[PDB]
Amino acid sequence: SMWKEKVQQYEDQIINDLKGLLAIESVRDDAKASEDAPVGPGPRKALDYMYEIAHRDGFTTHDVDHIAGRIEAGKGNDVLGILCHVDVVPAGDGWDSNPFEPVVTEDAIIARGTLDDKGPTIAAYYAIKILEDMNVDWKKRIHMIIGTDEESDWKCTDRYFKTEEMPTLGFAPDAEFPCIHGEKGITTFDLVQNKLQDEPDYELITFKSGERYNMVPDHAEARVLVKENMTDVIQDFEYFLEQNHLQGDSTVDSGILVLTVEGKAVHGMDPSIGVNAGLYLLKFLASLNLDNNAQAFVAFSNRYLFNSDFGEKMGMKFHTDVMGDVTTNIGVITYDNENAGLFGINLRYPEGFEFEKAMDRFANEIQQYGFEVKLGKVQPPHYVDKNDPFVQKLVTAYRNQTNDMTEPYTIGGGTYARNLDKGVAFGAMFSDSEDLMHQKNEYITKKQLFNATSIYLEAIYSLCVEE
Ligand SMILES: [Mn+2]
Ligand SMILES: [Mn+2]
Repeated sequence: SMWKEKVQQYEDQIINDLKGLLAIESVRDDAKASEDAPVGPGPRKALDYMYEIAHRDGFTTHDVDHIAGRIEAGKGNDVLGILCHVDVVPAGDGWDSNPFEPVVTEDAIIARGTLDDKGPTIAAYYAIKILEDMNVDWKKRIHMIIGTDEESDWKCTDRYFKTEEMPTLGFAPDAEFPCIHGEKGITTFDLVQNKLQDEPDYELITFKSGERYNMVPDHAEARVLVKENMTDVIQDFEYFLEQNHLQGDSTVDSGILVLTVEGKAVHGMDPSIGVNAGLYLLKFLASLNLDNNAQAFVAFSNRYLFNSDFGEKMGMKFHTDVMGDVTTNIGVITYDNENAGLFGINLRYPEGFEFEKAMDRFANEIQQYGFEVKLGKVQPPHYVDKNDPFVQKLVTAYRNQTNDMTEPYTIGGGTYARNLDKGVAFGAMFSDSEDLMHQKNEYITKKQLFNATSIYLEAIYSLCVEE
């Protein structure tokens, strides 16, 4: 097609710009937070990188407290917004490359953020640039909005939308294709414990596993104080690993037993296709004679969290043909002698699920075990009529170059789209490709990247040039 050929003509520029942006470790770090770096050095630097190539290419930019900003492209009354985030999730062990040193092979590019969300953003970016290079007659302005905190708390767009212009129409290239006109409600809360003797066979000293609500933990570590004979615990733990097909290991160190479990990290919108390292370790600890609190902590996990991806053990198993299942992820698990423990849960649900009702019932159920709920942000399900001219306008672009007649459907990602009333999430991913978002060895294919660019090219054209 006219568009695919055009794009190929930029294949090398796109790869270079992407590389640059992949090379920036824009993972949030609150220990370096500053007014200059609200969420740390990384995200800040990634934002400015977008300002650079922008400037390089002649586009005007506008920043907002170094937490988010826009790029201006078009000319006219209306403004098509395109919401990209440039922050990224941390990367764990087991990588076959440096997560933040992009590798580029014949077929793909390897690096954290290739798939979500650096790959798309830029693909989006070159759509504008290409048009502009064509000296087109813009009939609408284009605001590429870049956020730096979307993967965590929404500090980026929350601020951006207090003072800045709200686009008249917009999409986020940061879920799936071929359109995503709806998204489950996203939520996060904590299950916190309470304190409460006689020198048990084992005392749990600490437990850490998992860092982000929106990721399945692939690492878990427990520090255990053994009382008398511990060769049993080792042999047992090593059998536990084998039986469950896990990686991990054990070291006694300063007279203390360090139990470690590797798992498989996966996006939190779906934990069932991953292996929660934290939950398994706790499943294992359940077989020991432990101090009362550790025992209560472990029991809780096994009663409510373990092997319960769809909130089943929480009396929250619920489903809809339209927006799907309720999913519950345990992204954060911590415990210590003084304060522990804590379960951080990422629960998502379809329109119709009564969160508060559910959440409030569970809160009373849980009292007796000495636990309590601590709600975090709660953002409601987001729906845009598949048929809205906007959506059909984007889909047409997908269908013309893909010919996949599939209907726009509704995932549970948690994109930027719901920032706009008719906000939608438009692509990135082809049914064609491996969804390694939030996983190790994350990569994007040249094919996808380029074919995405091309579709973004025709769509943004159809939509801002052609009247
Ligand atoms: Mn994303
Ligand atoms: Mn993400």
